Amino acid sequence: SMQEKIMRELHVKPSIDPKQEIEDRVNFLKQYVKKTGAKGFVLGISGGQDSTLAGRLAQLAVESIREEGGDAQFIAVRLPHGDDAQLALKFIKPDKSWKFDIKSTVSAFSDQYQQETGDQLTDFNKGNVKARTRMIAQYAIGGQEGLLVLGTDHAAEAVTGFFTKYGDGGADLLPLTGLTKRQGRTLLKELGAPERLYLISYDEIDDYLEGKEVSAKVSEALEKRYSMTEHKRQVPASMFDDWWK
Amino acid sequence: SMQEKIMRELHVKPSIDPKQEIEDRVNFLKQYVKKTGAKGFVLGISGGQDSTLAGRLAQLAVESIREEGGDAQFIAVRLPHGDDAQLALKFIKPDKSWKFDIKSTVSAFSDQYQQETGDQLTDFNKGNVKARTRMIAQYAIGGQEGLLVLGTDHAAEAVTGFFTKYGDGGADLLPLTGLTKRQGRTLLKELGAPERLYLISYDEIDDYLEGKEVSAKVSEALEKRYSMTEHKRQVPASMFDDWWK
Ligand SMILES: Nc1ncnc2c1ncn2[C@@H]1O[C@H](COP(=O)(O)OP(=O)(O)OC[C@@H]2O[C@@H]([n+]3cccc(C(=O)O)c3)[C@H](O)[C@H]2O)[C@@H](O)[C@H]1O
Ligand SMILES: Nc1ncnc2c1ncn2[C@@H]1O[C@H](COP(=O)(O)OP(=O)(O)OC[C@H]2O[C@@H]([n+]3cccc(C(=O)O)c3)[C@H](O)[C@H]2O)[C@@H](O)[C@H]1O
Repeated sequence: SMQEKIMRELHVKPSIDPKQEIEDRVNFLKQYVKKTGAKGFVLGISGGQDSTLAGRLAQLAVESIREEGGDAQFIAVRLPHGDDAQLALKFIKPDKSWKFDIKSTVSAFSDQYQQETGDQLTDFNKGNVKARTRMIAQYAIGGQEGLLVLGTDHAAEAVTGFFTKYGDGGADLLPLTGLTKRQGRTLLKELGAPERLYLISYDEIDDYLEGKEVSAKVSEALEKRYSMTEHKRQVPASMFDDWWK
Repeated sequence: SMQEKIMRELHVKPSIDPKQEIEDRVNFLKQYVKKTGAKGFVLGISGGQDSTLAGRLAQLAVESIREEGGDAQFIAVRLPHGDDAQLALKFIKPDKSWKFDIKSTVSAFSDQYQQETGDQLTDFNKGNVKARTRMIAQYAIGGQEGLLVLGTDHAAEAVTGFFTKYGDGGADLLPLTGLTKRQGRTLLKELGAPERLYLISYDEIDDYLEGKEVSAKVSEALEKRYSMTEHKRQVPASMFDDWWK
């Protein structure tokens, strides 16, 4: 069963206890940060469900450590290129709120590309340049502050390879691993998040991930997109690896 | 033995056959391309040993693909920030030779940094932005031209994690994996490279990786640095990973 193997590899459960998932995940963040000796975390907050869930979990993790007598801080940054993000910040309530506007770095790069090359960066290619500029901003803040960069990647986002390689894919740790989009909505409700924040088909993708009976149409499409994106789920390939064969 | 253990995880051979090494690496490049249906490669050339070896190997792979009736090309890019790179291009003889100056993109980033945070990026942190900016440059080109981005990482720098995480460490495939510094120099000599292009120390780092006997001070320093940089050789950390605990 390819569905069983994928389900296994991405760490998806068929059923979850949301309260215990919140606990398990906050504990992972605490634990990783005490192990490494880092000062806390930094995460880009966009207004979307994922970064909202991931940011609230990081504020809870940082607060528990300070309660045990340690030093930890959480920096939430807004990364615009020139309302829900603000709603997300009122809910998360981070220790610090920053902002870094990526419009001038992206422009400078575009102009240079045309100047040097003789071509315009296509929408799709400039789209990835923005995702990668935001990575650099998060790593520059973490670098300056002694913090770890959180990633908002999860299962439904992992099966489809739906993220920019080294853009939002470039992170130090990932608290939402193994969760589906629907399971991620459950946690948010448990956390008492405003509904506006958590509200083939994505719900179809969650069904397959949760081991539910799906249509071969969907199954086959999913299993091919997966093998097609394995490279984004591994470290750069060498002749000593086999997954790409 | 940790010397033995690291040597194996990094794929180093105590003894190599130079000509066979070349053929194996050219064959890896050819084989990856065929499986994925890529059009070719792109790599930043700097004048140093590593980019010079990786680049000469890409060119031979690409010339060999076409002689079999295939479609492939290699673009070598100069990535200045404001003599040997020229000598290198003269030796590699790549299909296409481009250039992208990263100074304006970096100054745009640093300027907005100070403007946003009040503080200025440390020289060290500005240097990691430059490395990450060269990855965006290469990835924009591979995206616009439909090419895979080559990486220069090899065993002599993986042990020390002597690279920028998502900067020069961000690549699609790595043809120099498992080679030590002097071993790479030996490949360049087989290929007939001009001597100026290749002319803890590296000798001690290489002796350790090649399994030669070295002083306790060397093993202690390398094994410590190796442990603290494991995150650079692994996929982002999650609660289902044991390597970090
Ligand atoms: N098989 C192969 N082996 C090794 N490397 C391979 C490769 N195939 C492509 N590549 C490389 O990977 C590339 C394509 O990947 P990438 O640059 O990521 O680009 P791409 O697949 O074009 O996807 C970037 C994006 O992911 C989505 N996105 C981005 C950011 C966030 C979210 C979200 O939902 O949060 C979604 C979206 O559809 C889009 O804007 C290449 O140009 C290439 O150099
Ligand atoms: N334990 C941990 N678990 C998960 N993630 C962790 C972490 N420890 C650090 N990190 C993270 O990774 C970071 C450090 O990695 P990174 O950003 O690469 O930075 P860092 O290791 O300081 O790299 C700067 C450099 O890499 C080297 N480099 C780069 C380019 C060229 C050359 C040259 O000399 O020509 C050398 C060299 O040692 C140096 O100049 C942190 O800011 C943090 O975000």
